Amino acid sequence: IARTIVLQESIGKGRFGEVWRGKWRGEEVAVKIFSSREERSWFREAEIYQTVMLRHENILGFIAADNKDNGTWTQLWLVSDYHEHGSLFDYLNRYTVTVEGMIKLALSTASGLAHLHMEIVGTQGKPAIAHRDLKSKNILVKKNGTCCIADLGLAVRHDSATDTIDIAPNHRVGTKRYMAPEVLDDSINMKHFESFKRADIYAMGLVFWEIARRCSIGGIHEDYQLPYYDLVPSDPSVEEMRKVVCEQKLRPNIPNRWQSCEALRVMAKIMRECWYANGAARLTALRIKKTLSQLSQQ
Ligand SMILES: Cc1cccc(-c2[nH]c(CNc3ccccc3F)nc2-c2ccc3ncnn3c2)n1
Repeated sequence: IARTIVLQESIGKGRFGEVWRGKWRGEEVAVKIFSSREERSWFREAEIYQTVMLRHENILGFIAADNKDNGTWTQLWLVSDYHEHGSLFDYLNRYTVTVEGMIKLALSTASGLAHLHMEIVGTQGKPAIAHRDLKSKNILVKKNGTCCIADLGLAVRHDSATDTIDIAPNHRVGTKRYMAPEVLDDSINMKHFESFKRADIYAMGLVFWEIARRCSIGGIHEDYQLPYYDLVPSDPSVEEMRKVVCEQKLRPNIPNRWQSCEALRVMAKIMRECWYANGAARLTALRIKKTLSQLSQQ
């Protein structure tokens, strides 16, 4: 693995470590590199990606975890598939999409989240998994115009037999802008795994809003914005978010334009039904997938 990979170009720094474009036997791969003092972050992400039966077309393709000693210090590596478009955030900043394109991005995202969330029962069993930091910067766009989900480092895994979670969750681990109301106000019951699934759904609703803005019909579309761009600072605090989302009870604005088009009407209805304050009221990822699959056929 690491011995035979050559780093070519720095992509960016995430929560911990740095992502690079590298070449393995001539083929582009992505490499996330951590220092020795970040071993816990590296290990936990490696552990999630090595979950039995995890691989899926809408989850980032994991190749290997490894160590590389350069002669002075040790680097801890994760290696994955490389996607030239990069993140959905980058993609939506650079491009507009068609109705077809929008549905493909939304459906693929929902399909990946439904797979994450779904327990697969059997001898080779997959636990249900919640992401805890879903956002457009953590979703990649493939050449074929579908998405796959990345940064599984903060994920939690469910044991169905006991209704327990594999780690002891801390409060408010993810990106503040995308935190669900119950995460912002700390009312979430973090002994209840379903609560983490429901919080992911709220975040996916925000991502859908980002996509729909860029859906261009007759040359008409909105400019790229992050959710709540109109209400909070860049790099918002929990308190700034809580005042908007919990107290004033605002959600991203749904433009009037989105009523002129069946696909955009279906997307807008999904968003509203991801954004309820009470997590139990929100749609499931499986139900969103079904709705978009049917829309995708019509
Ligand atoms: C497990 C693993 C290995 C290698 C990269 C990633 C990964 N982890 C994130 C998380 N997000 C992220 C990170 C840094 C900076 C900023 C961000 F938003 N992205 C990528 C990724 C993978 C493949 C790819 N191809 C083109 N870019 N690219 C990015 N994971």
